[PDB]
Amino acid sequence: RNLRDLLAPWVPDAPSRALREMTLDSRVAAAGDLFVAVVGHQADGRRYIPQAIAQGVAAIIAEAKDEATDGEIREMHGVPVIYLSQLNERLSALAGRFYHEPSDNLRLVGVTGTNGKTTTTQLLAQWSQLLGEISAVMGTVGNGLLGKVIPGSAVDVQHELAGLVDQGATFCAMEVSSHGLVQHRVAALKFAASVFTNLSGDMEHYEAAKWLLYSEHHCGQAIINADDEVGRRWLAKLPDAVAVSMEDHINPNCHGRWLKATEVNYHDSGATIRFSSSWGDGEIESHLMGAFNVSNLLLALATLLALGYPLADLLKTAARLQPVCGRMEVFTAPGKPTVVVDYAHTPDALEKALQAARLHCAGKLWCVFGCGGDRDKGKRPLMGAIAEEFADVAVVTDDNPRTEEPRAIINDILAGMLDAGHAKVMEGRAEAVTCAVMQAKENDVVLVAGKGHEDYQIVGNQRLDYSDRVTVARLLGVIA
Ligand SMILES: c1cc(-c2noc(C3CCCCC3)n2)ccn1
Repeated sequence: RNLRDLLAPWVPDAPSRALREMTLDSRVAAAGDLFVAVVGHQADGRRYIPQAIAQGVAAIIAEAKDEATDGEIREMHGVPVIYLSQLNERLSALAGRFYHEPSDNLRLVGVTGTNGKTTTTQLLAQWSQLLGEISAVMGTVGNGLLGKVIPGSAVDVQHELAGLVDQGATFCAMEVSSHGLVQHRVAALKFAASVFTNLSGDMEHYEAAKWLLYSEHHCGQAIINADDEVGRRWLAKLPDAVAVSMEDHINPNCHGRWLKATEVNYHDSGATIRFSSSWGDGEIESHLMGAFNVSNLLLALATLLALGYPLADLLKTAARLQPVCGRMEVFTAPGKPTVVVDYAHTPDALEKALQAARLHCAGKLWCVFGCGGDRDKGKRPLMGAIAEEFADVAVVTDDNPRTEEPRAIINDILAGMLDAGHAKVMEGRAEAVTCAVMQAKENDVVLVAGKGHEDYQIVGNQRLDYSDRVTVARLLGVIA
């Protein structure tokens, strides 16, 4: 790592200087480091150049705006200070070159959209690893090789992807936030593929701004959900993009690449997905629950087919795809009710989780849930009303009551129902889960909402050992 080589594409006469790490933060800038002095909202890092220098950085690259000409080389206290115009726009490319272009040294798939990025990225990482990749994720749950995810600037993005390349990753599925894209945080990444899940003359400006942004990126293969109105508008303008549909939105007149679910059977342990595609037809046994997870899986499949992974190998490994832990996570047992563990802890998330569960439910849908104590009370009646409408049996119990009188929380929930008398109340969460699971019929579905992956019940100040997954697994005669 050398200032001269680093800047060779832009500043021909930059001085030779060994460089350790690249940092935007003058406070951690250490001996031998490259300090990058950027102007943001309020903040001007050029202010902290003297401090960086005094802490012994080998060199500084700085915003040229109002101070200098693009590629102007100064020298302060023996330290080279090189000025660049539009540093925020160019920071991805600078960090890419610094970290040896990590997106050129693995297959990077970007996933964008309002919902399904976490699931779609986890399915991409899992499926590619089943076919022999060493796969990683970068996103909301964190960064890391599959199974070792550790819970943000253009520099941090390149540095983290370099770290994954260093650990042997050959494939990375990356959640791309709308805000990340607009702030040029992935501006110089070589995406092998770009996946659109869904969105939500204003619409004219919004679209113009996004089209310009994406015209500037290396998107690779575009994989677009054609069931989304905005998805279709972009497929209209991208003849090489892959159309993915589970609601009959493939227009065969276009002769583009396509993949569509022809029929879906939502059953007690998953979904049987029959599909047709320009690669061939097939049937997948998904162990994931709900319509949105069919969409997410079909997007992962279309992407991997577009990248050249053979259909027969993808079909052969589909049954090993797993849910995101505690996200619509199914537990089934010989002649026991189907039980789904989901983290849903808001009115909207509860409604979606119940609507998803219902598709798989031939009998009665049960909803076991509560609301957190010493937190906003507003959601309590709203989650009551949702459980009453979208389930057949509401079991209201405790969920981290903390210092709040547990029954007061249950009262607030019941107050949102038309017929509170129809709700089952049971305190002890473990007892309420047992009550549902032991009373439910064989073709009933019990949704245990609010905790998902969390392994604790906060009663008072005590963080007690408790897992919904473990309680459910133990009651069904299976292993969490
Ligand atoms: C050339 C290419 C592009 C482009 N390619 O794909 C995308 C998006 C599609 C949805 C998935 C996210 C990327 N935009 C835009 C303008 N000019």
